[PDB]
Amino acid sequence: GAMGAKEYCRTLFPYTGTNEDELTFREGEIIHLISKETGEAGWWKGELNGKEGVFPDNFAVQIS
Repeated sequence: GAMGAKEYCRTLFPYTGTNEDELTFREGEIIHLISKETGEAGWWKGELNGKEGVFPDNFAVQIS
């Protein structure tokens, strides 16, 4: 969130989750941002297909 109630990010590269808690996606998909601060710098938490997980936000671009 940070400066709003809704956060959307578009993926530009494919990311495969190494851990069961890690998120997985391909390039070209809108992801919902839940928390920009998960307790680790550079890690973002989002939801995709009812699943929540952390991951380096470099595989997606935030509209704002």
